[PDB]
Amino acid sequence: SSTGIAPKRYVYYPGSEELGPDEIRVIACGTGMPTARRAQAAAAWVVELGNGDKFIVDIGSGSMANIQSLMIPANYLTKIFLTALHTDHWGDLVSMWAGGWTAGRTDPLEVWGPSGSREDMGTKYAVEHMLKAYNWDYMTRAVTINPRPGDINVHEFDYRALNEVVYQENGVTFRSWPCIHAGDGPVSFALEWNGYKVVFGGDTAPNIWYPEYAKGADLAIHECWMTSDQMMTKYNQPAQLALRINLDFHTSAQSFGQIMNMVQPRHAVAYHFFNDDDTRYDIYTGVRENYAGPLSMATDMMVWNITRDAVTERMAVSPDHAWDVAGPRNRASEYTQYILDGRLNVDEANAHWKQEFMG
Amino acid sequence: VTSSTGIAPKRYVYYPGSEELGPDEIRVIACGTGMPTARRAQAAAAWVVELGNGDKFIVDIGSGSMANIQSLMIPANYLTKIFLTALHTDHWGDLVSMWAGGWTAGRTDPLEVWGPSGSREDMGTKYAVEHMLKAYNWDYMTRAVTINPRPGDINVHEFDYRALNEVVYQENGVTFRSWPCIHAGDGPVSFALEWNGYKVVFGGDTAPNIWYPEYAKGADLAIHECWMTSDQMMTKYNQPAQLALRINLDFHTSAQSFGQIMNMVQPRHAVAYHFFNDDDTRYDIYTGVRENYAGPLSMATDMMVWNITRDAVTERMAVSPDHAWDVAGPPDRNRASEYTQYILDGRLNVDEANAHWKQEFMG
Amino acid sequence: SSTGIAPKRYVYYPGSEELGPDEIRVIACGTGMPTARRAQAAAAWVVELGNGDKFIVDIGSGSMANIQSLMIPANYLTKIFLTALHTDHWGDLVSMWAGGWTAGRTDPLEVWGPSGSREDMGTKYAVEHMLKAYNWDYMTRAVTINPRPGDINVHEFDYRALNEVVYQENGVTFRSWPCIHAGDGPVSFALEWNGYKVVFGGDTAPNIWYPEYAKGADLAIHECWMTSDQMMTKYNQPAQLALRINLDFHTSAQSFGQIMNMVQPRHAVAYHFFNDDDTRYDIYTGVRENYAGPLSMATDMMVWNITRDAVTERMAVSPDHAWDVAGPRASEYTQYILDGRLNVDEANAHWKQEFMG
Amino acid sequence: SSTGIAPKRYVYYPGSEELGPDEIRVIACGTGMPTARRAQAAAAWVVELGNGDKFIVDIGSGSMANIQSLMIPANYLTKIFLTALHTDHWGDLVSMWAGGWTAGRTDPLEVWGPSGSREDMGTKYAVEHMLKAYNWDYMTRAVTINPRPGDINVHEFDYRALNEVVYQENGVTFRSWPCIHAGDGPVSFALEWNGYKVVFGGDTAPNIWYPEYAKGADLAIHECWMTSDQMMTKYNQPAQLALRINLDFHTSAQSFGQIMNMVQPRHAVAYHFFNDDDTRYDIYTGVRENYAGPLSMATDMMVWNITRDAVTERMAVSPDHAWDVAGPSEDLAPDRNRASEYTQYILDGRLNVDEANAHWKQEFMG
Ligand SMILES: [Zn+2]
Ligand SMILES: [Zn+2]
Ligand SMILES: [Zn+2]
Ligand SMILES: [Zn+2]
Repeated sequence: SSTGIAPKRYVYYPGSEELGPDEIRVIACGTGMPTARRAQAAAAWVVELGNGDKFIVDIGSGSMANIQSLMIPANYLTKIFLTALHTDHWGDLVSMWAGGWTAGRTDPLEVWGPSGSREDMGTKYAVEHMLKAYNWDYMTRAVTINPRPGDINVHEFDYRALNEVVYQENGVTFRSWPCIHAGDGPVSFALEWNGYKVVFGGDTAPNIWYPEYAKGADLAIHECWMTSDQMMTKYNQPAQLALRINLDFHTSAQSFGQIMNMVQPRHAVAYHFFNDDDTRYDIYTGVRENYAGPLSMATDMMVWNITRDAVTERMAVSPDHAWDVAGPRNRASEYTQYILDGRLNVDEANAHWKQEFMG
Repeated sequence: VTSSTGIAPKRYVYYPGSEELGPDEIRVIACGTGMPTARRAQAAAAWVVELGNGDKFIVDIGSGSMANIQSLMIPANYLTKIFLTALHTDHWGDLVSMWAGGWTAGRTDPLEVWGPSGSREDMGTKYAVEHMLKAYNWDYMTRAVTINPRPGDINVHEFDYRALNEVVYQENGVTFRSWPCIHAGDGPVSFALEWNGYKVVFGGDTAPNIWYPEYAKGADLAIHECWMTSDQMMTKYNQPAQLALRINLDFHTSAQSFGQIMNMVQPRHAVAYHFFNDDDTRYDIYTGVRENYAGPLSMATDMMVWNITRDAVTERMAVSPDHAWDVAGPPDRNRASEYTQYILDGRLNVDEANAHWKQEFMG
Repeated sequence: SSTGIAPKRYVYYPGSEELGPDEIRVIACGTGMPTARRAQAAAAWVVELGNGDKFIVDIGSGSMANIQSLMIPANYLTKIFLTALHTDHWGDLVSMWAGGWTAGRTDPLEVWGPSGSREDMGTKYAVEHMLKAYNWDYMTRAVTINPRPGDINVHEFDYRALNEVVYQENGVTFRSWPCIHAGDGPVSFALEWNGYKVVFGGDTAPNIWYPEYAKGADLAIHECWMTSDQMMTKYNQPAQLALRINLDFHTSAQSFGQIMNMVQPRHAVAYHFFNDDDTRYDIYTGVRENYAGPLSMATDMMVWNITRDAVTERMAVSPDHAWDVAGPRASEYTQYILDGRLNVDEANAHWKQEFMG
Repeated sequence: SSTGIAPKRYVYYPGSEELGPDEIRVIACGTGMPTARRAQAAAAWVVELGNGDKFIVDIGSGSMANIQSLMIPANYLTKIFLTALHTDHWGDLVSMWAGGWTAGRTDPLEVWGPSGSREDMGTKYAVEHMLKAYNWDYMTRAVTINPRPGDINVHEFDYRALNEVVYQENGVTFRSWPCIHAGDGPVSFALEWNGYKVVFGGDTAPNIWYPEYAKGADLAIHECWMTSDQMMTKYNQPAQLALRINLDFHTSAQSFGQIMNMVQPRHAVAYHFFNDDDTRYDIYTGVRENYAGPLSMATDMMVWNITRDAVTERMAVSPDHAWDVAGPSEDLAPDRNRASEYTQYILDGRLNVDEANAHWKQEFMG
């Protein structure tokens, strides 16, 4: 213990802990809202299974900085599930795509996401057009880097389907069911592996599906909205609009509690509120009106270890100065000679360091 | 601090929202200074420019930069004009976050985006933005049901990437000019903002080129890519020696090249960015610049701020809220619902669970 | 609003806001425990009144970094009140003393603190021996800088006194009353000024005095201990020792609620617990069992604005890279030491030329 | 592997890494100035040797938050060496003393420091009067916790002695030599163990002793002052006083260069400056005028691993929300011989809280 490693550490240092064969690790890489802030990236979850499979559920704007702090090689993070096509649920897919490829991902991204009520409201269309949006980046990068990693294979599934299997691979099952939020399309996921069940709610008004299909989850994640008082205080909403937000549009803390009392998970996770010194306590208290079981109030870099005997909540202590960590056909140039003729002579300036570096 | 009860003047840090901008002043905040690889210390390239006439502009809005921009306490409606140097993810990735975020938070005007063409339609900004709006069609259509759709538009102003120091923007005595960069493939540009005797230059991404030294000449603030050392490229990224040497000569502007460029420009103040600014990277990069450039220099990091006045170009750090909220500034019900009855029929009765707080709140 | 200042800002930027003549600002500069943490300095409060007076109540180990982030000239913070002589309540007095002096505090520090049951248990004895403890620092610094600011004038008051005035100047009154904690000496304070009453509880097991003398405070601060469950989980304590800690030694969250139910303050402040993602919630719940009124769960750099109409909680956003801000004898060397100098003219010659021109 | 630990990590996670039997780890738990700042605690160094020994060299105001972030049990950090009796070099000794003792530390603290030109300018007096300063804390704590860990045993050494052994145990040698700062007493240390030599400069204007006794250290830590231009911009100082600060009083970046040129250490560490985005660069340029060897510009939580083949600089990434971590410890009972420090006058004031605490109290006993 003098020279040796401190065991069972009270914080999670990403890349410092072996994952056991009968264990799951879940890390919140975004817990926040459609509005950006350094304290909270938009919705993103990393799941690491003891079998060695790793999934991303949601990759909202700003979450890539949290994901990259985990010291996980890009080739282990190629399978992404989207609950919804909000920018705060998949905005950083383009950063995973582009950054991973420049940083040695060799395999394409695999993306599972819902359909909508028509083609242009679904995940296939969305990813297809994101790729065209970044055509300049794709074509220029593809000149100097083999484009195989630049492909995104989309597995779109019917948003309407009630607890149907959307993924079955290597003893891992993902089921989806609908959400009620903004318009048709958003879903929740249940990940089933090795007698474990992890539920990723996504975004919804309270629904009849989640309480049924999430039942007995080892870890149950659901949206848990800021209070009507907080909507008045913070967003300057009139009393009636603030009231409606927690009845019509979203799952209230009180509703979240009803739902988790119905679900009886080993551990419930509230997320998708601004987790501030002046907001969290009314939200936690709303939940405890109706649910008394183990509860985590999520913020960025919270981590859950799921074992047979426990679901433990810790905070990740991860590097702000993050770096990519290493894992184990002719194309047309996109330059004209008009541009390449612009090169400045810098032979003189670079001479000293160049002679020293080659020696 | 002249009084116990009163405001400390000329504060050594910049608190966003706490300072009046003078009529002959420019404020520039680095909202991202980093790389195509994400990290909490450094968002990807983003700049906020505030002029004394009340005009504000974003130059680049790379992945991760929106949290920094939101920490500035500037109403969404004042940040509608966005200039892109390149169509890399790490230069316009967070354009979508600004578009959706500000629209939810009460922006009332459409976004306005100036970006370069490419060699053909599908390599320029008009095509890029059109397809980004299609990519987020679900979010657009669902949000347009409950929020007026007008601020969900993006007006694109595409300009010729080939043009040598020509105007791309002219409004209210503010000029932006572009000239080309040499980077990845045709399209990327540098910008010069001219207003009220001032010239601010946003370099973007380039191998050393003949245009910047001429067109950036005498800028109040000159920003230019300044790459990590070949030795770092080896130490960090385990690059095989020759690759590491070619990166700092052919692909990017080395610190030494940046020095030559800024010695030619003779700016009032020069800014190196686009490297990982760490306790074991920054010093050799600095030394590299000083080989050739002796003038005023900032080694940019996130939330660094420059005040440009007639007498000085000041560098300070911004001290800004991590727990940021949108700040308020000064609905077409003839839209088809994007719900079907099938999904609406799924609602859980939660009347009991919510009655307690619901009674109380209606007092 | 484009060119202009953002009004009524949602965070407090220290040095950015004028205090009105009927306003109080209280900043928690330390909310923690006798064990150190970058997240929570030990007990320290800065109070700013609209009449321009400023006070420090407690200055525990680690709090000086928070106090220095406030951009307050050292000469404005010369008056310090100590609730108790725990290192986690006055450990940073020496940092304020030495730091302020080198940074151009011109006036001596003034310290109000309790006596104990005998001379060697009181503030007078403590500060006299603190200055001897740092006599090398004192003597060497005094050679180069005038020693007036290096004086500490101690105002020891009787710990036993029941709600008596220990300070009265410029319309500001502090009263003390005793606490029940560790041993005889610890006290709570009440600052009264311009119809406002701010209570600094210090450290206590629940006592009959605080509920009486704190009644109707604008801001009531009281110890609010971590739970007997948190005591076993975090300190591997035996169940019965973990039970006693929250009944005999300290104020339980539940006791805190009872006390604040009795006090009926405009705003209650719970502090002196580790404010963590897995501790804070049970502490809040315990309080809410008995207290329903406005409550803050304190952490470092929380700030309250006390006005006629409101008591507001905000977080302060302050510089980590802090600098002192300007407000408006025989050598201790022997020749044997001054002889050891290394010549460095050559090495320093280049810059010495540039600088002088 | 997807399942395994990432090896040779680019940041140090305190408590995550086994220390090699022929390895030294040095952590800057404080690198700053007489004035306080969240970014930089005052001068403090933690040194872990492969043999299991650990030492603290300096424990300035603010450093204890950093030291506690290391997940080291209190019982392993009972040996402290002071280079000077400045508040910003030993201010947090008291925090260590009180906090460890409450945390469950069972060994007294052991303090090594310099004498001065007379009794009341040396460490023995300083620590004696520090214990008297905290007499209320001592006597109240000694009622409920065993008093033996509350002792501080002082080993005062002669400040004038040129490179003499002030500590010698378990194959570890500490030597001291003088410095030229503020007045007589402040020293530098050299820690020698298993063919390694680590030097803690302390504070000094440039001296003849450092370059001689520091020669060929694996890690050489020396004061390296902010620039005279920086003294003018920051502290509004006049030109001549600004100039004098870097010549008369402190080691300029340029002098630091000369000294490390002369010492030729494996790795040089510059510290004791405010490490800001607008100060660090000129200070680095200053050192490079005369020193070309491996250099760290120190800031808080910077860590050096010293091995036969390399000296590696990493940043430690450590918990802000720190907790004491348990290690080996005695279950020493409180001394019932000790008088209570309560009088019946104070005890008579207890409020009845039976009711408010009965709900959670019952449930807790179930
Ligand atoms: Zn959402
Ligand atoms: Zn770039
Ligand atoms: Zn206390
Ligand atoms: Zn010092």
